[PDB]
Amino acid sequence: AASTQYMELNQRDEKSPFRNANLRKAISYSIDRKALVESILGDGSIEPNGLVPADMAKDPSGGKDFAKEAGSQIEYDTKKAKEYWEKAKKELGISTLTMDILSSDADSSKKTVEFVQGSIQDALDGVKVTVSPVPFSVRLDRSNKGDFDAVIGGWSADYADPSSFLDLFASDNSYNRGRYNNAEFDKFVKAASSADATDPEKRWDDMLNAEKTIMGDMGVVPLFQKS
Ligand code: NA
Repeated sequence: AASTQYMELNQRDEKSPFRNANLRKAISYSIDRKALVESILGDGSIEPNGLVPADMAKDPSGGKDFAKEAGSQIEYDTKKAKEYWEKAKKELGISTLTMDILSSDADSSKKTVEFVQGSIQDALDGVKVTVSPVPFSVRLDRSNKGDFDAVIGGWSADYADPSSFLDLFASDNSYNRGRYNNAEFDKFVKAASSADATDPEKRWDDMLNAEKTIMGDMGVVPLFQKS
């Protein structure tokens, strides 16, 4: 029953600013997840280790948690947010960014999106962020068709397997709304999900590598876990 709430970034277009890993990292660095969960939400949500929830899956040989083994590459640091945005500006050849965050119009979702919008906008000089809270069928439709810059959503695990989360971000998965496309991520996540993944220790290592890959280039921006 563990869930991760995350923000997908639209990477569909070759020239999308969100295809720049330093921008995706600058966005993640600008959000104080501790404040979000403790002051804004206060509803049992916790800081996200990464994409796959903590305290959900155990190593197939010993008793080790997937999230602990993977480690965390999620940090809050606005000095780093600024530095990474400077790098992104140079790489992308841009001076400015205006981005919309599509979200649920649910009460907690509105408070989350407001906090995320303020955090990014405030930290990054030259970035303006708007928000579009909408009902479920609209969010779903726009997410599929790529009518968004960022979109907040999440995933809940029917069974406690890390691939339930990781499979979503394969380049060819329909749940990959931002069309994240990392060849190594695909390599790892498919190697795990294959019918020819009959060695559980290799499968575990493939899934760990998938988590570390998507967190390493911040292909999606996890916001919190609610387990
Ligand atoms: Na700004």
